[PDB]
Amino acid sequence: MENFQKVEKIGEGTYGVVYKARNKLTGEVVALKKIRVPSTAIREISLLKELNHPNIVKLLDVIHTENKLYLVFEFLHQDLKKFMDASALTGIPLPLIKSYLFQLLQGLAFCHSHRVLHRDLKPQNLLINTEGAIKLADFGLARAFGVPVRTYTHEVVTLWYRAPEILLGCKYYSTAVDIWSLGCIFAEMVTRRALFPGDSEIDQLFRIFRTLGTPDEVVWPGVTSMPDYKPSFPKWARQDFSKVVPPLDEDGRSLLSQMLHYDPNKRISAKAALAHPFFQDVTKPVPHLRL
Ligand SMILES: CC(C)c1nc2c(OCC3CCCCC3)nc(N)nc2[nH]1
Repeated sequence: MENFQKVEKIGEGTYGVVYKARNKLTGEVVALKKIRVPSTAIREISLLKELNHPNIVKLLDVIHTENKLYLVFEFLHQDLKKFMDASALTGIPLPLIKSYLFQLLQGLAFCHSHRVLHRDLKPQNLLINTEGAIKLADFGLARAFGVPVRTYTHEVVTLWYRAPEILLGCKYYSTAVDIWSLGCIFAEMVTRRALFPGDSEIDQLFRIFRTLGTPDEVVWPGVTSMPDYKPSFPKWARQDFSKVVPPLDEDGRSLLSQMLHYDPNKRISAKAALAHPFFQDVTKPVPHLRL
């Protein structure tokens, strides 16, 4: 760690503090993360250093010293959460939403092809630069250190982007969980409001049900035998997407519906999503960032 000079506290992640830092040797400006000895974690994280892609925040270095783990990441200057908050008055223009979605799906398709999932996508871990790129941060960290209810600061970990199979207690969930989360973020970029802002697991589930309909054996074979499924769940009818994400056009609503399929086996893959007609006219606009 002596090789790094902390510039500033960026914030507090799930596992530890995140610092903006300078490498005293390379001159590099970086995101330095403190993770709150386990050899299985070392080995997992070392596999991540290999998983390199332009829409994945690069893991530069893993440093295990004194019973302590530090991850050194590529640094980006702004996150999607703050960008959305700053664009709240007129919205992010559709061509930019589409470009970001497209790039994030390329990110997922890559990781998923290597059997690596994120599990905790959220606006705060999607990072953007001045050139119009967006990148997924902290990929793979969840299978290394788990997802707690509270962070080390007791901050509440958000449920808003959590897939229904996780909430229903599936232990062996798939890459489809990341597609669900990205669908939720897509809807939020469009409407400028979170799609399912649950404040407990049941509230999260019940918000999902109220918009997409309570799932049953017709739309999701196997659903009623999931660990946390209860026959006593209220039965809500599904809303039309035209009501859920106006003014998203038919191509967008079509794609979003496939990202939000209940059955993870029906839910569109990242690769198939990249071929959806929504992306026919996709471009790469540059955002206006005040840094
Ligand atoms: C200057 C701000 C926008 C910033 N944050 C970064 C970051 O992660 C910090 C967050 C990760 C997700 C959870 C909250 C902290 N990770 C990386 N690599 N760069 C960042 N740049």
